[PDB]
Parts: sequence; structure tokens; C-alpha cells
Amino acid sequence: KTCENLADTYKGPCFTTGSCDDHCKNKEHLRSGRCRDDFRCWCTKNC
Repeated sequence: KTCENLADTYKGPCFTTGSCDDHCKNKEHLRSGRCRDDFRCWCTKNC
């Protein structure tokens, strides 16, 4: 029951999920962040 959208202010590949995770929480103000195989960050959010 969670939604997951692209981190918009995240330009670049995910080299460390921790960084991406941090980004989705701080910058996107969401729940967490998970990196895709395509290296882009999809931020898991609550809905």
C-alpha cells in the first residue's frame, strides 16, 4: 500500500543506496529510496 515515484532532484546514477535513501528522505521528503537496475532512484512513500 505504498507508492513509489522518481526522485526528481536526483540527477545521476545510484552508486550507493544509502545516499539515494537519504536523498528520498531529505530532499523528496518521502519514506525511503530504492535504486533501480537502471540506476535511477525510486522513492518509496507512504500513501
